[PDB]
Amino acid sequence: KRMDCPALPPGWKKEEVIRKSGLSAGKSDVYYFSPSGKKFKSKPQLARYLGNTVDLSSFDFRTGKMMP
DNA sequence: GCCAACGTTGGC
DNA sequence: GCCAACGTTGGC
Repeated sequence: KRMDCPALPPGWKKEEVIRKSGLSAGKSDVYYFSPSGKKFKSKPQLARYLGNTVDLSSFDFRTGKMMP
């Protein structure tokens, strides 16, 4: 399920997906979805898209919070 | 050719 | 030793 991420612009959602198989089974990946539904796999990728819209320097990609 | 899913490693 | 970040690839 895609959760709302209030630290990002309206419409932004975070999803955490448990790996199901392989040696990394049990681990999890985090994704964000833009208001238009585009998928983001890393903080630099978000940064390049959001630019000056928000400062992501204090942003924890995994938890989706601003942690200073 | 695409991309979801897992593998992989450099930087800490 | 962990994990953020991105590379690889099997299945479609």
